[PDB]
Amino acid sequence: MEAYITEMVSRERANELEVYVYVFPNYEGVYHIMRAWQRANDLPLAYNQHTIMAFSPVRHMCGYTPMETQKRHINIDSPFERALLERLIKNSLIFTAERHLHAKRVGHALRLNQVQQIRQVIIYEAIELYVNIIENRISIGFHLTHQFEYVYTLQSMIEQGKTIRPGMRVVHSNGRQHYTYSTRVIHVRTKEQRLSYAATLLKPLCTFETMQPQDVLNVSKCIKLSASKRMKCTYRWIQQLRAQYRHLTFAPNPFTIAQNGYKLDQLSTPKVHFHRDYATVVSGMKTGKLYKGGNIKISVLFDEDFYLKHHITKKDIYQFIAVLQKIAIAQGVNMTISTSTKSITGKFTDDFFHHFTEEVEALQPIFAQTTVLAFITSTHLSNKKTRSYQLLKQYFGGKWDIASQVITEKTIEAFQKILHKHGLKNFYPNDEQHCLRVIDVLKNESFYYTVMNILLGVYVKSGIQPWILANTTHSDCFIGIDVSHENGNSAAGMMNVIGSQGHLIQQAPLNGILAGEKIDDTLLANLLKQMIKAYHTQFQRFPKHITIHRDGFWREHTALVEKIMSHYEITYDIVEIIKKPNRRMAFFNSVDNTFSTRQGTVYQRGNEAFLCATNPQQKVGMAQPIKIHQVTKTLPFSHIIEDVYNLSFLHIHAMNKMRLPATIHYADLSATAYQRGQVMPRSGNQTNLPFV
DNA sequence: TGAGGTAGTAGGTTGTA
DNA sequence: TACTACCTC
DNA sequence: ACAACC
Ligand SMILES: [Mn+2]
Ligand SMILES: [Mn+2]
Ligand SMILES: [Mn+2]
Repeated sequence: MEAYITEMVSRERANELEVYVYVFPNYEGVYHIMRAWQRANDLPLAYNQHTIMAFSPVRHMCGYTPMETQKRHINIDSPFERALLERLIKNSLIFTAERHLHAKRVGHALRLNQVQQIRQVIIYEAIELYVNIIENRISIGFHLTHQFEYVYTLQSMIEQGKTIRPGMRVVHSNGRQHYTYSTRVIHVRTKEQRLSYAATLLKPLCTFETMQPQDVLNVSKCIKLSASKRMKCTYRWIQQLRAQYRHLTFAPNPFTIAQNGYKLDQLSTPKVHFHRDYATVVSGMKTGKLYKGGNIKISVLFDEDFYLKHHITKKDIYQFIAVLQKIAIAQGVNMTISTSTKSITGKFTDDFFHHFTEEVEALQPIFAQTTVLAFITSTHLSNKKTRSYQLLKQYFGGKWDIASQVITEKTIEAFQKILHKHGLKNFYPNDEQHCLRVIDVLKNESFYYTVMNILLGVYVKSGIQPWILANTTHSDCFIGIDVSHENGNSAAGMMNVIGSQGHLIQQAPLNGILAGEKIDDTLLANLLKQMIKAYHTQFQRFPKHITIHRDGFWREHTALVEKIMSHYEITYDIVEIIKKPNRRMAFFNSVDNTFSTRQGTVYQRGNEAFLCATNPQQKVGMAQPIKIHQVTKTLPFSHIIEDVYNLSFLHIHAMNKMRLPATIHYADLSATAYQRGQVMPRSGNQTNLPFV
């Protein structure tokens, strides 16, 4: 089974290419000159600032006189010339595709051909091409995708009855770029600026939000392809394009990693520690005790809409809570229902949810020092007049710092449907020999994952660590850093993982609200110092090595990190982790002519790597790789990749496996929760994951 | 909002000898 | 970044 | 204005 990558490398070196350079006397530069020359000459071109490069001499110059004309090679030491050559190569490839393959440069990709006609919806195939220069080598990477469009214009709505709403979403496509806003006049508006059209070019926007039902079910099946179909469709078109290109030459089979310079490494799943060593997380959860148990006080918030709008009684809620309790304690966690929620009977009605802002602040002393189990209906959580979820989370997190887990009516409806199927409606509150039977019949259903995710959320919101890593890692400390953007505001998500096995997963007790996307020196210094102090408190000794995991590209001051770290004589490393690298990985089996994917596979070339961390099903899609980049030199790169892979098995908030490591996956949530004002700092030395 | 996966859509900011 | 849809456990 | 992440 060969290992394939969605890239190729040329035989010609970067400096072995003969090009023409034109130099003319603001980054717009000579864009108009480019446009004039290419409309008059029918040639692939490119510019950069004030310099134009082409593969062939330009004859019709439209009365333009450059300063210097040269026919030379590229200078590798100049990034400017490398960028210009990459642009020229990309333009040449697009030119060849457009002429010889009937491809349209629509949006950011190349529209190729329509594959499905799903009841007045067209799905096209599109491809994205990327050209890079990696140490005198020219690499071309590509990525297949899809596009949506309706076959009917607003003129069709003008005729054949029915009208158009004033706030309707319409897109006008000129071929290269599209704007989103009887031959009647139209008044579309992309912004405060007003615009008008002929109502015969504008078409409705095709998005999953605006699609009618019984169409999303079919358009989704055509974009979620198997690995084999996706890779074969990519490679067939790439070979067809290569059959026409002449500027570069490639091997007959350039899609293997051997022809690209990558190395193959296979990683193995770790072991987790509940009370002994377990092969998998789910087995330990099913038949094991937690790593660090304790006591939880739980309070119940119940709304009357479960009874007025549905056939759900408070006794059903308390029997569900009793079942949840019986599932616990068997794992070593003791939960007790607080009795303080007894003088507010019937307080949560529709008027309460309509006047939440004014009726709140009388509920602090009854829900204090507990974890709230919220049983609000979906409509009240989602309705724009009420917005129960936003207000609940905002108040309870950013005002009183009380954890809360929300359960809607669909979960209880499914639980009662399971009970109906098994025909078991005995009293599950204060009556044993029935909760045990309910638990036994639950283990054979898929609702076990739901109830266990609910319990794990409650646990990590209360301060219980369910499991750790059985084996040690190559680094002591870990830090995850992320920044979120909403409405011109920014917030930073920062996490602490203390210990080699992840003995303590926690967030930094720092204020994440920042002005302008700039993590200042004071914040970074405070984060590093608090990480060191927390590790020293936990282990009575200073750490040896600290790893920094960054989401996206590292833009912070790298000199401050070394200045802080050399003071304490502690080594460090900085790693950039890129989700969505726009590449794909697969194994080709020539016996069956099929592509497959194996979790834990590493492609490494230099200080950059690709990692496979998921095993999605055939109808879910294809695994997305992760790009890992090392900025420092302290540790071997293989150890860093191993740490990144092993740290993603610490998804202590859910049974289902996540793709990214714990640091970044939780820093993202922390930043998002700080953006919406749903969390406030808390000082302590226990597990704290209020966002979950 | 039980949780996670993957795959479409539209905008926003960084940095560029 | 943000949103939406589906499937899986 | 192109490019890469958001
Ligand atoms: Mn980010
Ligand atoms: Mn994020
Ligand atoms: Mn949650």
